[PDB]
Amino acid sequence: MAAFGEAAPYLRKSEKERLEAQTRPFDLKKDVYVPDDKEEFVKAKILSREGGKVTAETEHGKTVTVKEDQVLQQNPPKFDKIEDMAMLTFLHEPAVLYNLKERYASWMIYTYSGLFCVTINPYKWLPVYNAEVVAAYRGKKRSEAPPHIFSISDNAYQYMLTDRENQSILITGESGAGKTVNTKRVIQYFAVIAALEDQIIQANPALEAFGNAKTVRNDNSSRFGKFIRIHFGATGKLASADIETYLLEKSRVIFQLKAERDYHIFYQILSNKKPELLDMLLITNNPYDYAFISQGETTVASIDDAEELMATDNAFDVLGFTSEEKNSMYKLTGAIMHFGNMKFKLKQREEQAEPDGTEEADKSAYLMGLNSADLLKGLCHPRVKVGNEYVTKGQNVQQVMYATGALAKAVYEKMFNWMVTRINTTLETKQPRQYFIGVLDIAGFEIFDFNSFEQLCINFTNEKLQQFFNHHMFVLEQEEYKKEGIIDFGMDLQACIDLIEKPMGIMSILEEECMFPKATDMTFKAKLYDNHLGKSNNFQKPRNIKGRPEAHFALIHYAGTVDYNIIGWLQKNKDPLNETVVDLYKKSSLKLLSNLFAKKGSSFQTVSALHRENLNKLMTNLRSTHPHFVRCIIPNETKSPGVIDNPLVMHQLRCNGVLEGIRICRKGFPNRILYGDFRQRYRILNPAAIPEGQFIDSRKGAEKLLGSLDIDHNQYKFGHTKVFFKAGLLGLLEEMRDERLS
Repeated sequence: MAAFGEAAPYLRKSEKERLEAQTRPFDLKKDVYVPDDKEEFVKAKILSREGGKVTAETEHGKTVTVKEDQVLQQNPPKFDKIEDMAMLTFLHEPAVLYNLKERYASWMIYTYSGLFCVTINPYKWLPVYNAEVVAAYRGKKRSEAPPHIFSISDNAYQYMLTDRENQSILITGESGAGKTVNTKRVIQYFAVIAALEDQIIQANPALEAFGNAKTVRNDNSSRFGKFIRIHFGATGKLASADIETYLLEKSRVIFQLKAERDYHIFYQILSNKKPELLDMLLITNNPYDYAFISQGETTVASIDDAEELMATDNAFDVLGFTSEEKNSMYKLTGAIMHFGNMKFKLKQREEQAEPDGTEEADKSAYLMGLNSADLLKGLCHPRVKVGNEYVTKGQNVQQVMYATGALAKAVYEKMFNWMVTRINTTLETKQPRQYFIGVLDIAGFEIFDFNSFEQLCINFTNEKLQQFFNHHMFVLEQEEYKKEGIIDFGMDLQACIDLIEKPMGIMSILEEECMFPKATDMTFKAKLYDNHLGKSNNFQKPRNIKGRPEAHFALIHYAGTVDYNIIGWLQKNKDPLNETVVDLYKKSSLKLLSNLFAKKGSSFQTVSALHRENLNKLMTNLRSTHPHFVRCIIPNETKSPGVIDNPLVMHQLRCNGVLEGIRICRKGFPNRILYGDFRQRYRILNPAAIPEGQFIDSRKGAEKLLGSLDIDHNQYKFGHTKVFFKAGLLGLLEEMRDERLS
């Protein structure tokens, strides 16, 4: 209830709408949720029952009969527009969809979903998210207060003060869904409860240009992860902040799908916004011309390349660095551009690929600062150290193309991590930094028609994050159930990670598949079918519906059956770091001298391997903290009023992992009702001859109730402070109460 503190009347939701919503006529014995084909879930009344086929009639109008297995049970109106979706007793997937769109009808932005804080995105002015309601959530807990990320930010600040532990906040959401507004909203609150906002808001647009590419859904789709630690003092005083970004996608730099784009910086220099870079970097003004920028899409609607450069020259004109590095970063990007155009023609009667067309790598060697001939000799003949004395190997045209892609993706990710440290030099102030309450952002677990290894690099990452959620829910639910005296849920996800992380798993089979002499992608699919078809329950053959182009294997993740396309994984998996060219990178007079300054994988380290190590390092960074999840979704394509398209919310219900934490709590008892709360409301179900009165102790006052409800012992579990019930009983507490209220 959001009175007492000057907040908006919808966030109250009491004495005007809730007390009349707890009595509206919705006969659940004749009202169900029917599955639509377009909305996919919508409320319907039923005229009469027939058994398996029920004659449904929805609010939009169809008199057809629908199978009983297709329709689902409908939530009561007393739990319609439910506040905490763990308190609801009929917790279907339309129990989040329909409740989210009708809480959107009252424009309830935030919503408790158990540990999740689900956030729809309407667009208006918000009186609630400013100072006088910071006064209405300072110290206010989860249960009594209405939903708010200043409330869970003050819970993270609360256990930050009390538990003496690094608290963390893992925002899951995509760009364009107000994600910059979401992160600004998170970091706005810590300065208020303190007694570098403009550096975060200034630091973001160049970050958006170096690391936020285009997937099919999002025209500024996130690829990497953010991790903004707002460092504190000893007793909760805001000290500083640092960022350390994870999982910048290498294959995104090199290999671009035609419905996808690269990172924006190359397109900015290809834009004619600044001509001095075009004279400076020897660029032919054309994205179609370059081999890196022609495998994908040149440009799409709703984005402008000169606006992207307008972001980067604003962030580059003023920040902590000097003016020469503004030239240097562009030197490295246009230095990446001239790599791939080199032919590397095979010698006659040999295998060693000699560049004879040496005009474009000459332009590269002018752009970097490397020598012209030494770069070509180093790419052509990599010299390695054996025992004491160096020997050279040859190469063929294929391995030198993987070298000239691998050095580019490596120098781009190390340049971007370097830039994260350079922004970190600005963002860090000399206050004593202790016990961060840092907030991570990451790309969403995204399911396209072209799930590739790029998509696997998103999917297994968010898979492991969801694995941290399942254990983290299980320890808390275990804590309340051991307080009350009443298989792990992470195992429900573990098998999929068992299919992906463990050796003789799909990432491992993809890694070792490269090592063979003549192993193509068809041989790789033949090997996956050899090792896992029927051997593991997750792995299954891909059904193709509705004319997908091609699907090669399917993994039933927590979002369900997700196909994949093998073709081209062996080319994009490789990262052979050519060592002598890294030596020439050290020798060149540029930033790179500072950038690129039992062994493992000198010639065979793959994108899957560094994904595995960076994800494990993010995990051991995250297992040392304490999470507080935030979800954030876009309404539809238009920044719009209430025209929310239910396929998008039903898809991001499963892609954010919200429906998982919805269904994990259902396997225990989610119906968490207090004894006197069971007597003030549901003693009406089957009372004695005397009304309530408060003359029996509420544990025995509910034992008097359950001793006459005709409910068996296996349905409920009795405790000490509360009593719990299985999902599917607090609608049974009203079907006979409406017989009492008939």
